[PDB]
Amino acid sequence: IEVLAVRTGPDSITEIEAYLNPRMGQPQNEDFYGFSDNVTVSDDFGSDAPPWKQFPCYSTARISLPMLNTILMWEAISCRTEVMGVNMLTNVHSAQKRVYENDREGTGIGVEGMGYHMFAIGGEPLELQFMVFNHRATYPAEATVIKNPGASSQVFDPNLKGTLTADGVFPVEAWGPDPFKNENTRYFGQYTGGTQTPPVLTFTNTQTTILLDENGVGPLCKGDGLFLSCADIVGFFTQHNKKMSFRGLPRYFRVTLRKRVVK
Amino acid sequence: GIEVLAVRTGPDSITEIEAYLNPRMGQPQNEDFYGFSDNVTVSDDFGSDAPPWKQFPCYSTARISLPMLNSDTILMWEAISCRTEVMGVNMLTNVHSAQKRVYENDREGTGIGVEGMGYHMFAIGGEPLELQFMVFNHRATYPAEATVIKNPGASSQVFDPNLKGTLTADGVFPVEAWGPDPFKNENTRYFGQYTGGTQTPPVLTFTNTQTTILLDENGVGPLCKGDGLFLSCADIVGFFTQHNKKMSFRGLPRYFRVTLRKRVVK
Amino acid sequence: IEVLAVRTGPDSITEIEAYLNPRMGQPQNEDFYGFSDNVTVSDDFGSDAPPWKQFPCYSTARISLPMLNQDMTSDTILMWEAISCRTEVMGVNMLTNVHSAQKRVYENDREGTGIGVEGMGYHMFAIGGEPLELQFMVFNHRATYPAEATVIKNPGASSQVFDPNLKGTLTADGVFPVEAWGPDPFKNENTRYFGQYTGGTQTPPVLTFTNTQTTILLDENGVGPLCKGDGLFLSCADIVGFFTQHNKKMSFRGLPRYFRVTLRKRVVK
Amino acid sequence: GIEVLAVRTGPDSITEIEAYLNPRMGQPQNEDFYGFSDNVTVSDDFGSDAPPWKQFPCYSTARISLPMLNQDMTSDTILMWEAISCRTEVMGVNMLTNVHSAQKRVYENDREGTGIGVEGMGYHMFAIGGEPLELQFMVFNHRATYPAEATVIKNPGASSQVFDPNLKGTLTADGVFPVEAWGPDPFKNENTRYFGQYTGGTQTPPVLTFTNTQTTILLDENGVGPLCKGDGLFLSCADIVGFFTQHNKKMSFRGLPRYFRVTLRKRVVK
Amino acid sequence: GIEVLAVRTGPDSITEIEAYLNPRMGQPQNEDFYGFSDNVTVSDDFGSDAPPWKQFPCYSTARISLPMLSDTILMWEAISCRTEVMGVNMLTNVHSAQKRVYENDREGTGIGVEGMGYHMFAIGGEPLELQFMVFNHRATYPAEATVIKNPGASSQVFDPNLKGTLTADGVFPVEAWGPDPFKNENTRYFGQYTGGTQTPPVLTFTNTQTTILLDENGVGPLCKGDGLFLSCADIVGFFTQHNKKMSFRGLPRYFRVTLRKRVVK
Repeated sequence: IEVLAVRTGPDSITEIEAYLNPRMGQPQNEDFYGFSDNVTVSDDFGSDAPPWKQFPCYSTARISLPMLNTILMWEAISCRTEVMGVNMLTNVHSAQKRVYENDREGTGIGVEGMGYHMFAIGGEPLELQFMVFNHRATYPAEATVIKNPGASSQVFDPNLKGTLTADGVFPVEAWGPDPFKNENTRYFGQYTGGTQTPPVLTFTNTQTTILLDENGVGPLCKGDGLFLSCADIVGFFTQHNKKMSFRGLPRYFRVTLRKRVVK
Repeated sequence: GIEVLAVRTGPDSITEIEAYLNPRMGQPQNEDFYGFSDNVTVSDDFGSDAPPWKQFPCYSTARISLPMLNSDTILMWEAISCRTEVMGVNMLTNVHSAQKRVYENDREGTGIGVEGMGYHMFAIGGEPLELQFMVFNHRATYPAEATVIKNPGASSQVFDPNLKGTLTADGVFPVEAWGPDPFKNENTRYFGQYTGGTQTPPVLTFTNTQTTILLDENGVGPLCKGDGLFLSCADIVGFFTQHNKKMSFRGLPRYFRVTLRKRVVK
Repeated sequence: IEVLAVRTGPDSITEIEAYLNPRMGQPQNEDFYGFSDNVTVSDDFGSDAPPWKQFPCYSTARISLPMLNQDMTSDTILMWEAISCRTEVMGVNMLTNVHSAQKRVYENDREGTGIGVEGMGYHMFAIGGEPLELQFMVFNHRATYPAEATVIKNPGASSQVFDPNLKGTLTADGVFPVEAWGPDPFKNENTRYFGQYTGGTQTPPVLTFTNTQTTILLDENGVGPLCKGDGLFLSCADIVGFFTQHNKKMSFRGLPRYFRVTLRKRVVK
Repeated sequence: GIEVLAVRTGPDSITEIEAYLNPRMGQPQNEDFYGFSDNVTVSDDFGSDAPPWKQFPCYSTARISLPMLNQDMTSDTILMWEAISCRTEVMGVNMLTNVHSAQKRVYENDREGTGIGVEGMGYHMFAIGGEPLELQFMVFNHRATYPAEATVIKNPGASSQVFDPNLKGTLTADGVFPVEAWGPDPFKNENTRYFGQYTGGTQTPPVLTFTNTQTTILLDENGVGPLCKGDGLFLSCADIVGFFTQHNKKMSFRGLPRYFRVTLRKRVVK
Repeated sequence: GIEVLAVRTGPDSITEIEAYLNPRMGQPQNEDFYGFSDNVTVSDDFGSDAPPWKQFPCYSTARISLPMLSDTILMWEAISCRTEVMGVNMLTNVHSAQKRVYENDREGTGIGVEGMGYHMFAIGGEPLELQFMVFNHRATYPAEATVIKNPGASSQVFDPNLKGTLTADGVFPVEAWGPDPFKNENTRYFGQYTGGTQTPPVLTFTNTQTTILLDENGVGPLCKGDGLFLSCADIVGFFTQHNKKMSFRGLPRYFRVTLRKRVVK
């Protein structure tokens, strides 16, 4: 896109607020919303078939911007974003394996293990690279993936591309952001592994991310659409009988946009 | 929000207040375990989960009265900067008071001390902290003494836009049930750190040399409605483990130093 | 103190160097200097009486600065003002010792290195023109501290959190328990303090040392600590961790602290 | 050393290249365990130590051909591609959220819990230069007999367990210089920038970040980037994420591919 | 000390040296365990504590001869440096004869090097000035080591009498000697320590990091007798055999110093 001047005047700036609820695998408006189902493990790579509801998927939404029509596009210049409900992890009473399980004593162990925190702000869908731990994993039909993807899918294969077009069906473990594309998206990711890792979460309303590139240009919203994506896996919930499910948290978006003149 | 005009300069245009918030870990004031929760019990499942009063921490808050003031134009107090410290970090050097020993089998070694989660949040606002209700388990039956949303529904396990409140009382809002609402709180600044686990090493810092600016992007700080400065916090430091392995929350008090100035407004 | 003009030039700046040895509890000029006695633990909060030598105390010293004033009746006087400092934990090298009478990594097999010094880190220093102002605060109020220690007696349940009546000044070396006193943020206008706690009984000590790092001691107005009666007050506590013997007994280990303070002459009322 | 003169400015004075290096963790490409090493085996003593090919990881490298700039290579001065900045990301971090693919479970005794996922050492290094990455030979155990497929210094002295000034190399091929045997040589590499992090442990959880907003400047203290000789940009990296642990407790290295974006400008020289 | 006047800015006014220090973990040069200590034994008590020679590491040091050089003399002033720990790559070895993760099932990778980091380096115009300090003042150090004999109880903390200078390579025990902060006016020094026996080692390497050696008066270490003085200790962690015997492993350090001609006195 050929980028001309920032068009100033009244109603040249707009703010949107939005939230993505996590898609950890268990369904909406049932007792385990925000959790996955209990994780099963295969005996080998050949027979690996992870059941639906046992693994997280990316959350995404298209935010409709004020109607506009050289033309004007909305340009996203800055954002605030927050993981919400971090306060809930101070819960060590709700059906958790205890610190001293043998002695039937102590607090629950809380949420612990893997953390995966990622968000993207763009003017088109987030662009994805298929990459999996085990290529022979058979994903369920509810999921969007590349079927029979081959051994090369265990690392970077330039043919195995996609775009984040549906909320709660692109498995986190089978798709990542594509650094060969996403010129019109900003993406940010942090992974900390383990199964006994303590989660580390910060929250403040005073931190701003600038979305402008090296040329001072932000994501440009094609079709007057602003695209938000995340995954916010906090760790595992561990029950008394040692069963383990993913726990995730919702994510808050504030985005500021100004009118940009473009060819 | 409020239409903000010029900063008023002149004699006694600046004020400084100091305050503290004692923690509300669960056990009463004036009794032997003030600073602690009662011993934490754990339900078998989500469906019969009733955390009794005193076994969980609540938020601390206080309204500080500012000097009285007063047209198309009134003055308000504008919080421009602050200092805050967790106080009593020093007491965690205690490894002799009735603790699980690091070699309990052998009855030897120091106490294990306070270990486990840290939840450290504070808020400085010109009105009560606006809260988002969110719980690990929506079927948790909270006790009569706590302020919660009743029958929250399954969507309270994540974000649900209907489930709001305001931190209007000390020692009664369960930390596990309420968080700062990022869709509101334009007139409050809040800051928060969580580190999880149960045997996690606690890490506290303290110094009288650190200032946090409260001014937003347009250099407007929180403006104190009705001449009130609203201070909120929670300062879970970790868990205390008795000899017989029962575990309780331990908290510490927070100090606040807030510098305010007169601002002209509609 | 009405603060006026700084003095400039070559004669206007002085450096003092000092050290504080740790007060971990075992007496100086004995085999266990640097250490506490082996820690014992109470059965409950009520019968808690931590014996002398089994817990650390603050280190403190008043340094006497050049007396600047020939006459102290004049309308103004020179005061020393601390503008910058360097501080190092000394003896970090010693913690590479994994041979000296330490529970071994595989003690069941009587094999492997000593586990070395692990556990609680507590490192704070204060530089001020007057004693460090303290807030009394204890884990358990019913702990009866030994006669050798300076504490608030029968402090009450409120002393387990913030009580505004329970105040103090660090007025002596090796007697104010770390576990009962911390710096009071409601005071210390004339003092700068910094601390960090890292707990957890298996936690590895993390220590850095360099002669290249300065800490500026000027406040928001450009004013350093003003040394009242020509006194520079240095305070610290450096609990490195715990020494674990073969019989699983455990004592605090401390390290000494180096201080370099740069002072200039400040005119005052 | 090259005698460097003025920088060219304006639209045509800039070029950008995107590239990737896939890991060389030991197992062959186009087979079921590409991205992994073979199950690791451990020797009884230093003397008999002989790591089977596929069981240890090797460096990745590629030469990027840049547009040829000079019509007459006999000129007083000529143009050179000068690398001024890069972005690099580890790709496929996402896949580490897999705890169902045949991993030792956290409660193995009870056939319960998730997998333990990838755990343990991280070795993350990247290098960018106008000529191949220059290497120092240094090994844990000098008596290690490396297989024919690998490039090593043979019968290295006991001196090769520390710094020996004679034991030099160049990263001249992909997937054959073993990470455990070669490292960047700080006595050389004037024309390359390299960056590396080692995090040990066997239960150490991996910590990776990914963003398209992070730029590394490659200019030196005099404002000079790597100058690309024969119009070649050399990219080198190792990205050992940690170990995969099967049910039967056998462990292999898991690797991830690296993305490179390099911004270059025209520099006058000679 | 030295009264320093101006910087002679001319041609061949700036020089550069590169050097390495190999580590002195205890095992001799030109034998199979170069880079390691011998297997560490532990005393039963403080009063019967004698670390056998080779079981503990010593400081590395060397003097670099600089190009050779009245009411004012010229001196070499060190202005900037680079240092890297080398051979971090070797720590990806988990196959060389070490305790396995699952020793009871004879399975898994070697546990690799774990435990304590002690990384320091000093750059100066004279030998590094040392403070004696020991965990146990009653430890009996072998004849090969340079220590203060019968140091007394105050050597367990700071005693202003217990001074030394790092005058030799591989004989000053790390656990006995530290950089003296009451001296080293003409030396810059830098240390980090992480303790423990199972600690995950953390090492970074790059050739893009410069340290500025100048003081608050923009004066660098001045090289007396045209000698540049390098010192370090680089303990990475502990190597564990199948039989649970442990030894220190160290790594060599790279130095690059830029010096300029200073007029003095």
